[PDB]
Amino acid sequence: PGMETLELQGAKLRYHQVGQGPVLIFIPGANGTGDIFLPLAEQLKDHFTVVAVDRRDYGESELTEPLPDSASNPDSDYRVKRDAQDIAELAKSLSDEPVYILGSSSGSIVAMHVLKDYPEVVKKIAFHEPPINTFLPDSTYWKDKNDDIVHQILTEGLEKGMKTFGETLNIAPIDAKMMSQPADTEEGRIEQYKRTMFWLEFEIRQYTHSNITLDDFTKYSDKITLLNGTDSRGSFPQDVNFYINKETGIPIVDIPGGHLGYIQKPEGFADVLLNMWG
Amino acid sequence: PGMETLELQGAKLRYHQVGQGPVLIFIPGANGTGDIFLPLAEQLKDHFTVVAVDRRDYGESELTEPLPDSASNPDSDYRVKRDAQDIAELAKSLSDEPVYILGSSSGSIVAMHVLKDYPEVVKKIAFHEPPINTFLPDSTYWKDKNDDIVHQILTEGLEKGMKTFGETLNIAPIDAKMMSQPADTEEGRIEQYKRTMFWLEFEIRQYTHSNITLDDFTKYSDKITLLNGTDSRGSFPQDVNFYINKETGIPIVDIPGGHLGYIQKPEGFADVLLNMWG
Repeated sequence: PGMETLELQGAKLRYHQVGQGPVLIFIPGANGTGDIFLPLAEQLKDHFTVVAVDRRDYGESELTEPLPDSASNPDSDYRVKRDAQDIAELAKSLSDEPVYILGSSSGSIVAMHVLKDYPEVVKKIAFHEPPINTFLPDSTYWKDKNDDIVHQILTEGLEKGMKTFGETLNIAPIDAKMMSQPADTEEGRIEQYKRTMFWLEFEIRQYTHSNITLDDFTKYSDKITLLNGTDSRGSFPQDVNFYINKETGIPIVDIPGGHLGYIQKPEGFADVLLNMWG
Repeated sequence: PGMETLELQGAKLRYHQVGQGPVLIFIPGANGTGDIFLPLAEQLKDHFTVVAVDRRDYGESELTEPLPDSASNPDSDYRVKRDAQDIAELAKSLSDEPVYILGSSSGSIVAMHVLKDYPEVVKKIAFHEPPINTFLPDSTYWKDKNDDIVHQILTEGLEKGMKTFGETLNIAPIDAKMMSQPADTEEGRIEQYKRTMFWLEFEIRQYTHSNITLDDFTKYSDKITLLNGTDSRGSFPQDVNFYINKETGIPIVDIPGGHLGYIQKPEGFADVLLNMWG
C-alpha cells in the first residue's frame, strides 16, 4: 500500500518512493522494512526521489521461491549478496545514472556489498553505524561472540516454555528429562530447536484439538487398544485414555516405560505388543 | 540404515523397515522421526515387518511443495489429515491386507485419524498416551492452556528480543527500546516474533562476518561517508566506523539521533544529508 513493485529472480521487491530529483535509496537494518524511513523521506522529497526498500525477506516484499537450505548456515553469503543485487537492479530500473545510497545497521552491510559488486550504480554511499566485524583485528573473536549469543537466545527461549508445558500435562520427570535432553552435537542441537519450533506453531494446537469424537472409536471398538505407561502415572495423556475407556469400554493395556516407553524399555514394551497381537 | 522412500502428493515419505511377517507401522509423536522406534523394531523383527515412519515434515522425509499458508492457523487440519493419509497409502503400498498400527503421543492422534478416515487399512491399532483434548468434558480448559503456552513463547521472545538487539548489536538501551516496541495488533506481534527469529538465525551472523575488506573501501574512498549518531556514542557500530576511519582516512560525519536516528530525529538527520549531498 503506497508501494511499488519490482519483480526479480526469486522475489517481488516492494519499495516506497516519494519525491523528485536524483534517486536516493534507503536500505533498512534489522527491522527490514522501508517504512522506518518515511518521516526522513518527507524531509527530503524536495531534493531526492527517495526510495525506501522492504528487503526481499521482509514486509511487503515476498519470496517467490524458498531460500536455499544452505542459507541457515552462519557462514552463508547468499542473502547478503542477493540483497545487494536487489538494490543494484532497483537502481538500474529507476535511473540511468549512478544513484545515492544509504544503509543503516545491516542495511549498511548490504550497501557495502552494492559498492563492492556493483560500483557502477553508486554515485555516493553512506554507511550508518555498521555492525560488520570481518575486517577488524581479531575478527574471529567477534564472529565467535555473535555465534554464541545467537545460539544462547534460540535455545534458552524454548526451554522455559517446555518446562511450563511439562508441568501443565504433569509429565513424569523421567520423560521430561529425556524429551528435553540436548543433542550430543552442534548441528543436533540446532535441528532440535527447529523441530520444537515447528511443533509449537504447526502441530500441538492443530493436533490436540483435531476433530475426533468418541463416536469415531465405538464403530471400530474391537480393533483398538489403549496403552498407558506404568512409569507415567498421573500425567494428562493417561487421563485421556482413562476417559476413552470410561465412555467406550475399550480396554487399557498397561505397558512398561513412561511416555516414551518404546525407547525407554524396548524389550518390555515389545513383550506386551506380542501379548496383544502375537 | 538406509531408509525407504514413498513418493506421495506433496512429499517424499521416508521410513525404516525391518523384519518379516504382517506389517506393523509405528507413528512417532513430537520428535517426528521413526528412528526412536528402532530398538523396539529390533525386538519385534522376527514377528512383524516393522515400519517406522519419519512423518512428512520431519527427519529424512521432505516436502516437494510448500505447506499451505493456512497451516499456521491453530484450527487447521491440513497436516493431521495429510499425516493420516500418508499412513494409509503407506499401508496399501506395503500390504494387500489391513495392517497393524501403533502411534504414540501426537502420533496416536494421527492414528486416530487413520482409523477414522481409512478404517479399511487397519487390522488392529493402539493409541499410546494420546494428548488430544477435543472430546473431553473440559476440552476448552486444555485447549486454552495449549494456546496459552504457545502464546507464552511468543511474548517471552518479544521481551528477550529487546535484550537481544542491545546485546547482539551492543547498542544503547534507548535504541533497543525502539527496535523492540511491540506491534500494535496480535497478528502484527506474531509477525514481529517471526521477523526477530529470522533475523537472528538468517541475518546477523551471516552479514556481520561477510566478505568486505578495507581494500574495498579505499578503492572508492571518495564516494563514501561514515555516519555516527550523536546520541549512540559508545556502541560497537561506532567502533567499526572509527576503525575504518583510522585505517583509510575516510571521513566520519556525525548525525542526530542514535542507532535509529533517521526516525528518531528525521529533520536533523535530513539536514546533515543535504549538507553532504544536496
